[PDB]
Amino acid sequence: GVDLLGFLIITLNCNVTMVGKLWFVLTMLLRMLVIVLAGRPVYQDEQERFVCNTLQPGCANVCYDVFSPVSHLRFWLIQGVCVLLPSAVFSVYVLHRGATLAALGPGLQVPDFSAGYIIHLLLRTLLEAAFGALHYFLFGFLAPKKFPCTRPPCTGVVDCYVSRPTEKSLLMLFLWAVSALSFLLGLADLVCSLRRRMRRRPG
Amino acid sequence: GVDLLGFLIITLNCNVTMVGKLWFVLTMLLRMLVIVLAGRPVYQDEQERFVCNTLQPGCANVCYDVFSPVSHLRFWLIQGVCVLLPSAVFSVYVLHRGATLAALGPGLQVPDFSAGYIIHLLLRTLLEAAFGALHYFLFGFLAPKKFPCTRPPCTGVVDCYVSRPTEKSLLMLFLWAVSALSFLLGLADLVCSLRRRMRRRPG
Amino acid sequence: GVDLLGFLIITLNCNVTMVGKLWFVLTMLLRMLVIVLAGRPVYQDEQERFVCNTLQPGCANVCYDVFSPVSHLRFWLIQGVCVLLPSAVFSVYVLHRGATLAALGPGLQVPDFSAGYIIHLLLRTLLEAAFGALHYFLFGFLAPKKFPCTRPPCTGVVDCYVSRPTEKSLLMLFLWAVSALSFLLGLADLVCSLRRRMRRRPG
Amino acid sequence: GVDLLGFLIITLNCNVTMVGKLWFVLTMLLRMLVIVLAGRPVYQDEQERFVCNTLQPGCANVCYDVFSPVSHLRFWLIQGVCVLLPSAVFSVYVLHRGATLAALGPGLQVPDFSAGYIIHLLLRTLLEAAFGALHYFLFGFLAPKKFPCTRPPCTGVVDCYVSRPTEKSLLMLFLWAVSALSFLLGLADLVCSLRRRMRRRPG
Amino acid sequence: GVDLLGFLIITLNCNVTMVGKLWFVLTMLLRMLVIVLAGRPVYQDEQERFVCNTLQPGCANVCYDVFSPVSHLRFWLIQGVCVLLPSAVFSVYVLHRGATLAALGPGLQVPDFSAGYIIHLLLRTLLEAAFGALHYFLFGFLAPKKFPCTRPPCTGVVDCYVSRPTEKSLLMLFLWAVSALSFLLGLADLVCSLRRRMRRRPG
Amino acid sequence: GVDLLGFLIITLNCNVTMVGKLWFVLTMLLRMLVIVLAGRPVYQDEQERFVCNTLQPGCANVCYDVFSPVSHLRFWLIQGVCVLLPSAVFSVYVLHRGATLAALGPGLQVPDFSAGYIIHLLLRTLLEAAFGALHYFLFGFLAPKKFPCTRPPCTGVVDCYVSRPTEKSLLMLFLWAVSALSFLLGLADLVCSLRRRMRRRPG
Amino acid sequence: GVDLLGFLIITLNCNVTMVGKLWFVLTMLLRMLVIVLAGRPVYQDEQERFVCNTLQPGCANVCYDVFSPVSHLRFWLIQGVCVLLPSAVFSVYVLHRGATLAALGPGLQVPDFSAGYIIHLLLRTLLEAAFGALHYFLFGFLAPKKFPCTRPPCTGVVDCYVSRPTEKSLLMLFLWAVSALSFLLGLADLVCSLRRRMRRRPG
Amino acid sequence: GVDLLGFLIITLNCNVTMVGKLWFVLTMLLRMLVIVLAGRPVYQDEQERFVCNTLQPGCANVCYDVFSPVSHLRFWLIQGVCVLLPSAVFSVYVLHRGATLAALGPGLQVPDFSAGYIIHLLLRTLLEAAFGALHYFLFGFLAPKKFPCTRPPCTGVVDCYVSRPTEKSLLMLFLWAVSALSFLLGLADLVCSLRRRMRRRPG
Amino acid sequence: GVDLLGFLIITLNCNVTMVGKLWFVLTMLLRMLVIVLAGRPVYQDEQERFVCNTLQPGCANVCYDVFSPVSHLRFWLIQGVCVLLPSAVFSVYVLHRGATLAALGPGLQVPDFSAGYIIHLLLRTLLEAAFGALHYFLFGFLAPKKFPCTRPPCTGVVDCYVSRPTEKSLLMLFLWAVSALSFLLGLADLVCSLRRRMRRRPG
Amino acid sequence: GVDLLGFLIITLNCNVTMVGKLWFVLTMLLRMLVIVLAGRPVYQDEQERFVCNTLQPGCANVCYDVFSPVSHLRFWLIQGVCVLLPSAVFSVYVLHRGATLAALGPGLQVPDFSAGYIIHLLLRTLLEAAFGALHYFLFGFLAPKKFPCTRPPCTGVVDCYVSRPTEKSLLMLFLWAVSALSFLLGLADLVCSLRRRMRRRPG
Repeated sequence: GVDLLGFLIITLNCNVTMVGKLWFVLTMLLRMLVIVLAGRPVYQDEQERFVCNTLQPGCANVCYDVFSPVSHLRFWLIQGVCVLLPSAVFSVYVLHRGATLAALGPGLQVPDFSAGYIIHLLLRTLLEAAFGALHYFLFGFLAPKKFPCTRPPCTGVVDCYVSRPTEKSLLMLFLWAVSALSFLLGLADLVCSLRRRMRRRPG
Repeated sequence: GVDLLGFLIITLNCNVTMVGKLWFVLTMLLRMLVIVLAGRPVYQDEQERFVCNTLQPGCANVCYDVFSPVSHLRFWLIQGVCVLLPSAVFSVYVLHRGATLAALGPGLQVPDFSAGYIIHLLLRTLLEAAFGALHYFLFGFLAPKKFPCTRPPCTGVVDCYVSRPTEKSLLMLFLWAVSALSFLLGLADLVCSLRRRMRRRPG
Repeated sequence: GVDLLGFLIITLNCNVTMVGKLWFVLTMLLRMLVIVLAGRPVYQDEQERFVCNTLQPGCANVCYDVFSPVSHLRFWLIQGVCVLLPSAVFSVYVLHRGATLAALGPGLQVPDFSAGYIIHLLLRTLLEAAFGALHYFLFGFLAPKKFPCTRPPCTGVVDCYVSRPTEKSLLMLFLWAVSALSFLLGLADLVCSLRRRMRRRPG
Repeated sequence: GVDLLGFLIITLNCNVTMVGKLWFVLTMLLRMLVIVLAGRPVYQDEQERFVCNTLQPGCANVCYDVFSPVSHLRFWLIQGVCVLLPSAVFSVYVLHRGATLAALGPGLQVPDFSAGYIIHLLLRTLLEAAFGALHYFLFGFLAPKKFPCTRPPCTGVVDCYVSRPTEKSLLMLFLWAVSALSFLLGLADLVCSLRRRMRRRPG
Repeated sequence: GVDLLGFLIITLNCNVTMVGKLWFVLTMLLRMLVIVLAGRPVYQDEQERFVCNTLQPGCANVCYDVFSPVSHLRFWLIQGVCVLLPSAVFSVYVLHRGATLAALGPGLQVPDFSAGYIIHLLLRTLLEAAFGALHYFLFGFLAPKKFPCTRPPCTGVVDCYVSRPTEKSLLMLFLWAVSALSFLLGLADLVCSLRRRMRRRPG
Repeated sequence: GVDLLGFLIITLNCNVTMVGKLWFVLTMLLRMLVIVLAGRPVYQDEQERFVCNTLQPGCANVCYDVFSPVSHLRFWLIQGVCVLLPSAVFSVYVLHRGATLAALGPGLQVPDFSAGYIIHLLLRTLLEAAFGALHYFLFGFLAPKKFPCTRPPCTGVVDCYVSRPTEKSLLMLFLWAVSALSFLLGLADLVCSLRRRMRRRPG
Repeated sequence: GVDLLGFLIITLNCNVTMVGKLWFVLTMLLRMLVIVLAGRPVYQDEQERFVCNTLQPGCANVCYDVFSPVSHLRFWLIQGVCVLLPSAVFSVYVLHRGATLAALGPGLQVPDFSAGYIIHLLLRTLLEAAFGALHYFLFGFLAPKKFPCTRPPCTGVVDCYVSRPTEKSLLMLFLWAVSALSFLLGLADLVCSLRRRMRRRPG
Repeated sequence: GVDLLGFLIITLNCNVTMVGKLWFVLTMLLRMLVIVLAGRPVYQDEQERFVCNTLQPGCANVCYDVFSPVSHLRFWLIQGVCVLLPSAVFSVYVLHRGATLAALGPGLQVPDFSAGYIIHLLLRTLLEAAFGALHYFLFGFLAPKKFPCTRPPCTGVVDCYVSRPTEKSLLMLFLWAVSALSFLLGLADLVCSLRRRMRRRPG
Repeated sequence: GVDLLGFLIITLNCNVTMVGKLWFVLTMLLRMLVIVLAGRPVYQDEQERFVCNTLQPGCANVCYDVFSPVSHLRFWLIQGVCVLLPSAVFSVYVLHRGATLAALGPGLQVPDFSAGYIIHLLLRTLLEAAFGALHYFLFGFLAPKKFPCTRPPCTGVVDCYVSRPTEKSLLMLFLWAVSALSFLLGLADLVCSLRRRMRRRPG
Repeated sequence: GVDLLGFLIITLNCNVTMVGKLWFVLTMLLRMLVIVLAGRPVYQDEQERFVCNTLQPGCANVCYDVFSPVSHLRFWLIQGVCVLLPSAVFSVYVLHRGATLAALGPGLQVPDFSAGYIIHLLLRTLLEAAFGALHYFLFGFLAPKKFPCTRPPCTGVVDCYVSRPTEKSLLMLFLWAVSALSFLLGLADLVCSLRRRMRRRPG
């Protein structure tokens, strides 16, 4: 006889490639940790110290609301969460199918979930291009230092100053590089899994 | 002989359907995580930057206390916590009953807790309609931008400005869509479990 | 032969009743989670926006130090932590005794720690009445809206305004109801365990 | 045949006494949790609301930098983290030695790491007296309410007010009592282990 | 027959030395915990209480943006996260290779991953010297107390005061000592593993 | 022989009636003295303490410039000066003609300038009705206490408060009564001089 | 022959008694000069430095408008100007009658205007009692130091401070004494002129 | 015999024409009195209420100094004083010559100072055209309402508001009309004196 | 025959000595003119710019009221007015007696009012010593620069600064010297008039 | 017979030259009038609008007290008053001597006070050079625009701005020119009187 906690691990550590195993480590310690630990402190006083040259109440609220409809900390969070989602559905499906197969019963006999891996890789790859295009079209590459605001109740043209315009642009480049490097890790894995699956098919 | 840590998972991963396994994954990574990580920073300076057009001390406190008796961040937290509660009582009951059955002893012999799943699904479904109706009757769909306040000690009619009226209304739509999508996942599982239980009953 | 990771669970899931397993689930998802996630944001600007009608430096500090000697957020935290303490000593004792009994060796033979459960239930029950009485005698049921302060260096009688006097009183009722409901869960379990232990004793 | 996940627990739950098992439970839920959850909110506006009687820029920074060179929140953190360190080295050593002994192979045969427990107890005991003496010589027992400051660029003698001088002194007593109670738990365990080891040694 | 949850630990607990096991304990409880728990509160009001001697709006933002282009809290976080990265790739590689070796099958037969440990140690050692040199060339050893700023729109020379210049310099020394002590732990392990590998090679 | 300083006085003290002599005394000690000594102090802080409910620079100047285009202190001065002008031309003409008549030479022989007195009385009488009508149509009878102002750059409707609205209205009544009483003094003199001149004309 | 510039002086210097000549000197250098030179500077910042304990605009105006409806500087000026008026009508009547009597012609022959002096003295005496009674009933004897104000838009009871409450009360006593001393100078002259006129009348 | 206080008046009231006697009366009661009594109160807070849109000290001083180098109240004073000067030298010369002629002694014999009157009229006429041209080239006809200021230390372009821009422009027209009317009074007198002097010269 | 306007001047310019004629010229152009023209501008902002180190309303009023109960500008005015009073009573008495003596009639016959001059000189001399002693005992010789104030509602000891402490002390010396010089002018005249009157008295 | 009011003028208008009569006219209408009417308004806010770059109370008073120990308005007043003093003593002496000479009695017989005119001219000339030298050594020719101040309690070097630095320097030039022109009028009169007196002296 054999146990079952073990068999539940060989099945999971036989359908994930080494590249996909290292992608999971790289894009959760350098991507999901920097956003939480180093992103929140930087973007805490974005409105508190967004200083405008006015004294009329309500002008600084309207000017900041026009300046940044949606912050890019929230955009980073949503983009990073929605990429880890295809990797959880497949993990839950593998555990649901593998543990429901040993209950009935019959040099192991690990099932082959290789067709369900290429689809998840394709969806994950397609989910990064759209979020990269939206990121480029929404925020650009570097943060500005000044903002002209003319909305009421402000009279004339008011000038407002952005807080921390340099460090915020230094974190943008780091996150852009991390995302670009992680995008090619799923492209070097798909073109290998596809090339391997057809090879192991005599006919 | 066989172990019983594998038996304690096969029992649990035989009473939960694939739809129910997928609902658990979706409504904790896109619902319970966005509320904590992305909801708290947005609603931090709701009173600090709630600027009113007055100079008399105590008017800004009174006006804000009438503007928002209960914030919708707390409402989101309470609504999301009370939906995961029926899913924990059933999980604890399954573990209490399963491990108390192998102690006495006698191609497995997994117990069938299918009657205790429909009831938990019904309670969970009924707990969402009430919280949706209350949400619609309390906060609406979009956030306002201005507030007229006439309570004492303010003299006349004072105007106050809401902080971040646009991003707050963008997060409401995302959470509304997530809740609406999760409500139909428990409705597509109940009408399948009920239809399956009667099928597997010759008489 | 049999394992011991399994034997270490039946020993633990044979000395805890269903009511005691359900109390553990309820009073950490609705009590220890609301305090941490929904209590900290509410009580963050209690002194920052405790506005008094004065201009002399140091009057607002003195007045606030007399208004609230100890906050009830810390009271809630200490009261909730000290109730989970009797449940941890018993858990650690059960694991210490159970794993030291299978080392020597000889239809299982699970030990009976039923006498050590009633004592922990009694201590837990006695620890709630004292904290309820202290809570009633210290903070009451609802939060006030204004405070008169006459301490030096303030001249005359100064009036100060409490921040968020309505939502703070709405959370008080929720926590009071949760505590009252959890107090009767340990009373319906003790009067059942005591009545069962004497029944299973012919003589 | 037998497993070795259980064998890795008998070894660990045979070298730690009951007093040492309950010390870990007590001085982690009442010491490391109150510091994190109840200490951070109290000491968040120590400088923001350290109000001095001056209008010259830079005087309030200089006065506060002389009032508190190092805060006692960080002192509590460092003192509590350096006491849990001897308990982790011994735990890692026990697992390193135990799992390297069953690989070679030969009513169990649990190894006896009793000599490596008294040394860790002695180091832990010696690490508390020094931190208690430093705590007494640095911060005293109660928090003050006022501070006289004469450093430049302030002219004359300025008076500054401490924020929350009462609650801060109420938390000090609780933490002092917790530390004093935990110090005698390691003294009642050492004088028992030493007395037991010599007893089980005929010669 | 034998399990494989046990075989998955000896494989991991036979390729890591005692020095490497104690290094992991040391520079994660005294390095990654002090940065998070004790570093964030200190560096929270670095810009809020960076007081400059001016009244023109926008001067305090410009002066602070030149004072600190990048904070050293973020530098500490990035430096500490990039050193734990080589230790995770090796860990995941060991688990990927070990569990893929028992599936095929044939006094244990644990594989020897001793060659893949020296390279990871070398990379980890090389990653510390660069970050130490950059730390020296960027921030120095102690924090200043004043800053002269002449950038527009400020007129003349303005003087600004740094918040908490003493405690910030006390945490610098603690972290410098921790890093210096951890650097020699990987140097005492490499020159031992290298000297041992050649010894166990007759030819 | 006789002198001519004396003859220069009988000529002047024979063409002015008793009513016209008392009018000069009354409307120079109660009219031209109250305006200078009691009017200037009252109207000194009319703009300095004209408080509006706004904080935007330039709104208080614009609102005051529309509230009072021309002050009534200046109106009182101009009206009181232009009434004393007809009385000076006649006085200078009498002295020019009288001293140019005794140079050539021949119970005195005082010349009769009775025709040149009725014309000056008529002009003086006609100069009061126009200034009374203008005063009634411009300022009214009493001073207001509040002013609504909506001119730019003020946003919305602003309320401004008039300084000393009661005493300013108490001086208005005194000056109105003085002017009304002085107007009938020139009407009781003209209808007497006209009735006397025709009587002393047999033919 | 004789001149008439001289005859115009004996006529005036034979109808005014020594007491009446001295009264004009006294209550014109110590009464009409102290009011102008020493009264205006004291009452210049009566409203500018009338400090009230409020921040709402418009409260300090309405409070001062109720504190002092009419100032006593204006009252002093009006009272002092209305007493010198009876002394000017008699003076101009004497010159009008005297210069119109020498034109027609016949040890001088100065006319006797003794009957027209008693009536002017009586009117002057009667004009002082009324203004003394009004002064007593309006302003009292000493100036206050504080004022309670409850008029809207002020909230609650506000306390305001009077500027220069001591010097203003020192000038009041000086002016009261001057007026009281001047009142008895016209009473010692009337009871002498009346007693002399009847004496020089044999029949 | 005759006196000479009279002879000193016939001499003076025989060399001044009726037009010249009337000009003297008009341009000191409507010109020299309005400037002093009505011009000083208007131009008292020209700098106090010259509000600029800036917060940097020293900008409001330089902006006002550039706005008005020399005020037109001082210009009015100097222009009006320098026109009365030619009328005083001639008056002093007539008195010096007339009283030095009767000392030596011989139907009066009044001297003829007609040649010294045309020259003074010519100088007075020439002194008005230059001051009118300078007034036109310096201040214009109406007062502005706003001023743009860019001098250092002000940053950018600042806008400042003029106090009382309407009443100040109403006084300008009154003074311009008075000056224009007085200029033609000296032109209607010169062309008459010149035409009369040549007529009374047979040869 | 002779006139009596001249006779009214011989009488007055025969009872006043040359020293008494020059005293009137000196102590009216250098004493009564400097006080009015140069004293009022200096003492105009004595309270407006009496800056105290406090922020509580009402403290600066009571502190200034205690500082200067009576100003020395008013003291100078009252002291200088009360010295010119004895010189006016004698002047009015001389004109009253001289014009009443020529009416009755009989190398002139000027009356001798020499006994009424020594008495007025004695009273004037006695009126200066008292005012000098009071001036010395009240204000001293030089003005202070700082004032400590502890009256309520001020808390502690407040420091206030006097405006223009140097120029005010420069005017004090000038006025002291003028008064001291004028005091000896009336002493050099009395000891000469007394010595002359007894000489012109044979018996 | 002759009068004496006429004799009192020829005596006075025979000892004053035409140049001396013209100097009197010029240096009271262009010197004593511009100082009073045009000098007081300019120097009214010299301290109110003397803006320094500081916030510490008491620094602006100390800095202004060192900037201008004595103002030049008071210097102008004192210098102009002390020059008219020699012209009043001579005038009073001429009237004292002339009216005391006709009382005793004997083509007039006017006395010759020519020796007492040169002495007064010499004293007046000598009183101008000293005040010109002091004026040059004290204030210079033009007014500054900025002032550096380092006196305590000001910290560092403070910059202060002078109010109206341009118009104040324009009035200085006008007054300098007036004084310089008036100084040569007394020099062209003395060198003529001295040359004439010696001519009219045969021996």
